[PDB]
Amino acid sequence: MTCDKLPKVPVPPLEEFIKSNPLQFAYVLTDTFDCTTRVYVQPARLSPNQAATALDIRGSRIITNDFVGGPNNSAILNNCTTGEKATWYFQYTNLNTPNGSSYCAYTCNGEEIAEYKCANNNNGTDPLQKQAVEVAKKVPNGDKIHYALDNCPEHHGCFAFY
Amino acid sequence: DEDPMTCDKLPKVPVPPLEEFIKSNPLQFAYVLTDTFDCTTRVYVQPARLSPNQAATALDIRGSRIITNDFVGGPNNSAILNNCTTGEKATWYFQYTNLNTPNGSSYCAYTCNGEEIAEYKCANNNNGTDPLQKQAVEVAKKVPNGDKIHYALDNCPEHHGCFAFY
Amino acid sequence: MTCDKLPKVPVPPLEEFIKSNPLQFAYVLTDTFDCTTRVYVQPARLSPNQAATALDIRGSRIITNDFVGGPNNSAILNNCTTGEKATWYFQYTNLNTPNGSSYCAYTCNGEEIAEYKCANNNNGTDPLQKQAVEVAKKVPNGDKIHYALDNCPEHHGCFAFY
Amino acid sequence: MTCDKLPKVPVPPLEEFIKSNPLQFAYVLTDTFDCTTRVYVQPARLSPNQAATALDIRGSRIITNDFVGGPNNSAILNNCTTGEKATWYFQYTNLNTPNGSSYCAYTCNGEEIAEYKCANNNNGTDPLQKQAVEVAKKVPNGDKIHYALDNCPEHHGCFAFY
Ligand SMILES: [Cl-]
Ligand SMILES: [Cl-]
Ligand SMILES: [Cl-]
Ligand SMILES: [Cl-]
Repeated sequence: MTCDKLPKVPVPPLEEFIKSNPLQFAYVLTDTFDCTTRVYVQPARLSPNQAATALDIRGSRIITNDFVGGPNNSAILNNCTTGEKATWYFQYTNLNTPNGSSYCAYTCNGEEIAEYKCANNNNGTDPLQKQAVEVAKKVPNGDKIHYALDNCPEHHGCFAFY
Repeated sequence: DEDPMTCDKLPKVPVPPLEEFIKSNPLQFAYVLTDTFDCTTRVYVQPARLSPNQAATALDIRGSRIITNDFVGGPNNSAILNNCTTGEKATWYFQYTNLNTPNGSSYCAYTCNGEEIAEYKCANNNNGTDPLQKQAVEVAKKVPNGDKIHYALDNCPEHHGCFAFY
Repeated sequence: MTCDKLPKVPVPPLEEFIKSNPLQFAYVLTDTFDCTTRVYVQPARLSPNQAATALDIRGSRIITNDFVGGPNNSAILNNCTTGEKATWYFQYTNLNTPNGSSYCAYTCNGEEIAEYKCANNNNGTDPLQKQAVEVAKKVPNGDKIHYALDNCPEHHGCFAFY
Repeated sequence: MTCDKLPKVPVPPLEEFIKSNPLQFAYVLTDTFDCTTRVYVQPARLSPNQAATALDIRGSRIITNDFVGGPNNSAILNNCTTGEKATWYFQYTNLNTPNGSSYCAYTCNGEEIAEYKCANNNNGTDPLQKQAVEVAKKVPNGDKIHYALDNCPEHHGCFAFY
């Protein structure tokens, strides 16, 4: 299995992502996305380009990426701080079941996986997420994929932020 | 016919359903009290599915930094906030809300330290064109400590391809 | 004519200010000092620095700034809520004439005027006041200078406060 | 001893009050007057009734009452925001001694005390002030009279305002 050959399921409607908010990243590749909460945002009313925004929140720090649909079931991201672009895909999505939401998404460096994010709001109980991670961590560079929530900062009264 | 004179006497409109706020996402703060909230984008978040207390969350986003406060409804049309980093509480109210009109959304909210105003946030997604917002800001300025309320969106940092984040 | 080149008359002795109390601001730059009564206060008996205090009173709101003499006929202000300093000067003073008191004072942001206050206790009849306002209105930012006493709140039996 | 029988010393000339400015309230009855600085103002030049004004300043909030002399060594107050009147008296005054100023004033609800204000600019060292407070605390409702200056807000570089 190589990164270019991973499943590319259709990007669900944006409202399906918003109704999942907030999510946590159970498995990620790089350290950057440990202990992280995901919130999706609709394009602003006056947005010229109507891009959505993904928020990756880690304590008092935040990474932001606008995204739009692209070819081959892709999401095309723009880093709001750097203007760097990336092409992402969904390995699967399972949003808004009666047991909540999960998905796994990725971006490729050719055959190797550059970044991986599996999010949920059900504490990792979706059987699809288990299968998906097992598959992804056998692609080249997928050895780096790890459980992301092990030893996270203590909270001060909020459930999904710290 | 006279404007309220102290913070404790400001108007307290019913808190709209959360959905009305989420559908306004994202907003910008046009007027704030402390300069912590200059150049800031607001995003509202529903309670997590597994949340024990069903608190919503307000995100105050300024570049690569974020301030987070959980909130729930309280009596007298209050929102009770819990700072997620410190655990400090505050009782907030809405001076007015005007969400999802044909010209977009605006509101102004505040929290008092007795008769003074401790914090003030006026948000919108229509570049400050709601006439309610103009008159609300004038009123709030006149209460004790309200002279610090200022326009919050001058000279904000340049963007790298996103409209509402930087 | 720019703000840095406006006149700087000697700050009168504090007693002359206190004898003028209370004043109203007839012309100001920002909206903050609309419908406002000025009262000057001597340093507290126990004050270590012996700063005087200017009180700006608008209904139930009070803004307070300690001040002392500085170089070049300046008054150095300390906002009592924030510890922020500002350097002020008098364009002119005309205190305790047989027709009462007036003055115009200002603070600069380099060449533009950041704030302007013209006070009196004679309903704006001092001819010096008219000429000072006409000059200040011509400095950069001075177009915002405006008459400050239109449509002020109704009173409940006191003359200078509401 | 009831409120109606408390001493009524002559109201000193206004200039004595102004020379005492600013004062702090060390003892009060209602907690409105905690952490409060008092400033006296002469009548506005143009005022038709020539009423003086008492300012009660607590941080950024100000209460204002015009006042004139009435019979039996009374001062008749007019709340500038609500138009409400009240007859006040001085239990004693001791202004502008070589150890500074102190006074205690009150207003009655028949035989009970409705409000009490003991002011000074010397941190409570006037022996008259101790005796006066003792006496007032024993009239009906005087049990509410408390020390007004515990745990007041921290300052930002001004001595008498915050
Ligand atoms: Cl993702
Ligand atoms: Cl808010
Ligand atoms: Cl001034
Ligand atoms: Cl008094």
